[PDB]
Amino acid sequence: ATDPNGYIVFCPCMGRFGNQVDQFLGVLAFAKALDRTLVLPNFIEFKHPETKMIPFEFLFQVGTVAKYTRVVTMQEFTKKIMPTVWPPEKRKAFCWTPRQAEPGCHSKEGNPFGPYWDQIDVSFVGDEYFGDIPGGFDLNQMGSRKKWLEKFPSEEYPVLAFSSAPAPFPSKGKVWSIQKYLRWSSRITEQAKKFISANLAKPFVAVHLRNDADWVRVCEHIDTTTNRPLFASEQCLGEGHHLGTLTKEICSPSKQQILEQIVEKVGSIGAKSVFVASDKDHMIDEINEALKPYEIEAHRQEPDDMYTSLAIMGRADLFVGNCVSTFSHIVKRERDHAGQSPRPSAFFGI
Amino acid sequence: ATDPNGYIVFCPCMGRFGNQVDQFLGVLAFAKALDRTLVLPNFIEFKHPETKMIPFEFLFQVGTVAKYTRVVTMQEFTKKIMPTVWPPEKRKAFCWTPRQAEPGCHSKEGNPFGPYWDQIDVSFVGDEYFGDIPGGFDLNQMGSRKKWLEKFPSEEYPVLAFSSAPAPFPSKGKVWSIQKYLRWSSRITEQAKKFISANLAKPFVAVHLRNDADWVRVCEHIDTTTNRPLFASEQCLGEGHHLGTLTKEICSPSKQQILEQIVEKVGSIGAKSVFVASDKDHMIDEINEALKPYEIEAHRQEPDDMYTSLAIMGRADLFVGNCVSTFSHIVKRERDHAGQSPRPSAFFGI
Ligand SMILES: C[C@@H]1O[C@H](OP(=O)(O)OP(=O)(O)OC[C@H]2O[C@@H](n3cnc4c(=O)[nH]c(N)nc43)[C@H](O)[C@@H]2O)[C@@H](O)[C@H](O)[C@@H]1O
Ligand SMILES: C[C@@H]1O[C@H](OP(=O)(O)OP(=O)(O)OC[C@H]2O[C@@H](n3cnc4c(=O)[nH]c(N)nc43)[C@H](O)[C@@H]2O)[C@@H](O)[C@H](O)[C@@H]1O
Repeated sequence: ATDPNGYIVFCPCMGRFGNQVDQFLGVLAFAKALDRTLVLPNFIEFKHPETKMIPFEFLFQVGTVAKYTRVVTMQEFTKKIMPTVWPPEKRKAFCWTPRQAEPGCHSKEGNPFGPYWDQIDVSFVGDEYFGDIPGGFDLNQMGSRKKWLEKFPSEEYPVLAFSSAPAPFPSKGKVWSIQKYLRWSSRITEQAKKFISANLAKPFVAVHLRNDADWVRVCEHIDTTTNRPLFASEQCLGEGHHLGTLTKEICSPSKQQILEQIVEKVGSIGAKSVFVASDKDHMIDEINEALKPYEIEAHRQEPDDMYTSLAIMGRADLFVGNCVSTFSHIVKRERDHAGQSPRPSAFFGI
Repeated sequence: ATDPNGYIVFCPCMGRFGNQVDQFLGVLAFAKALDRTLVLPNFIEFKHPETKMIPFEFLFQVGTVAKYTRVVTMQEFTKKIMPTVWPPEKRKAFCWTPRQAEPGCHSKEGNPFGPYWDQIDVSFVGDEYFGDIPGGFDLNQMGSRKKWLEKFPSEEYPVLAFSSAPAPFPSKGKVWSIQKYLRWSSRITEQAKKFISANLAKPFVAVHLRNDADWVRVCEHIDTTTNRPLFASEQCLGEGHHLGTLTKEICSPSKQQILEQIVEKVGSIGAKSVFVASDKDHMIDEINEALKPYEIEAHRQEPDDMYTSLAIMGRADLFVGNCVSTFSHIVKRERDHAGQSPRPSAFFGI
């Protein structure tokens, strides 16, 4: 059959993988609160000549996420549910308020908005708005699940379709534990285990080095006097930065600081190898020189596969991440929540 | 001196004049609720080779709006307040949440967003978000004025700058009475009085005929089974359309229906002339033929000045508007609220 309560489908249409997963956590909680089945999103990759949509199940296990709330794959939704439950004629786009491009949602305007819905051959014929609902999409505390059910009954609205993820960004502390239900696919887990077995004598420290030019730019624009959250910064500084001040040294550690701190961590755990995940400079030669007194080496994947890297860092004896990066935030959350007890993590500059 | 509580400045960056005034009502109430002075917006005109910014005071009286809440002109703000209170270095843009274009507000992206802020020589250097405040910008019922003051103290944030008006669209019934405080400038009022004296024997019926091609398109896309608000439709059908169903005949009356209803209204009040305001077809010859049994004529401005037209319709013995048009909504509100008692109005198809 199909879910009489209906469905939610959305585009993780903001940012790269870290941003997508960060919003996806909130969407999961949203769908559960509305008691509608979530269509699992295609994730989006930008480092190709065109945008690339990746099936949820290529990366994560459907069985594990199902344990949190009802889900269906994108394949099952588009091939089996959509044609009868949600024909082209009632494909309404949902958004907060009508917007300047006729004022509406404009769901397929720009990238990745267009290519995402085009990939599943979906166009919208009308708009629905939810900005007038008391509490927005924040359904637990400021709880308005009754108001959503009342405004969008399942019979008239079997599918709620959002071109922006109906979840805060950055994520709220309350949804971080949902990372427990995102388990890497068998394929990725096995690649992680093989790389570790072949290359990383235990215990190993894994580090995330986020250092490409766009990043240095983002860090150097930190306004230390307003001290607002920046991407995942609350993962190390607490909600609203109650623990301290985000600095440039935390956001973008110098090469010398990275080395000092790696060597320090290797010493604290008696590490027998280091794993490096980087968006650009893995600093393998520099780290190896710094590691010579310990007669151990740093290792990376060539090429660096971002998903296997995340998985390897989740398995590390110690993880040292970048506090600002939502990419590091994935690891921090998995390390915190995948098991019954937290595996330890640290952050550069902290 | 200057307001120690600080300022709000915003772009009425959605839609044409009717949409701008409709949001501007909500902004006025918002500013009053936060007890900050509102910088009066430049209104925006699109029917030129480029976008044109119009000073508030060219159209409306500053003295009258001041009676509702503290305001300052755009000229006074940019020439006298801005340089010391809000230098280039602390010009932060405010928005609901970071968005896909680095994720931020992107306040000057597109039109009229760019040209509006460029007109007052303003660029933004950082972003602030308010989506995390319980209740959004809806400060009376769901009241979060304390939360705004706490998050944005006046000393660190002397100017709250919004590239989208911090007000619902379409407007909520609760702000419609604020139309009382928008009185046409002396210049427009006098033009209205002269046109009436010279051309419109009293009592006169004024009609708004909204009939250009973009409009017929918007009307023909009405989904009668979801029966959601469309622009100003709640002005005749009540909040959430509790009074009835929006139809195409209401949104886009036929020529025959327009004539029938004009003739009917002329008969009910013993009218001695008709005034027509139109975005395209004033139907002067057709209305005159239909009016021959009454030996009266229909009259229009050549060219049709939209502000003087609004003002003339506000002064009419009877107004017959278009329920869907926010342009008609201005007149309906002024007729309802400018005086101590409502002047009568009606709507085609109602
Ligand atoms: C500047 C801002 O940075 C934010 O990134 P941040 O939170 O680190 O995290 P993400 O949203 O994942 O964006 C960073 C992307 O860069 C690549 N990347 C980062 N670290 C690694 C790595 O260790 N290995 C590999 N192979 N790739 C990496 C990868 O595609 C990743 O999704 C953005 O999402 C914002 O939208 C904005 O662009
Ligand atoms: C299709 C939708 O229609 C909405 O318009 P709607 O609510 O009627 O009201 P407005 O937001 O004013 O947009 C209609 C504009 O068209 C012109 N116009 C309409 N009626 C008259 C008139 O009687 N005389 C003159 N001179 N000009 C008129 C004028 O520029 C007016 O601001 C838009 O604001 C939405 O953004 C969207 O475009």
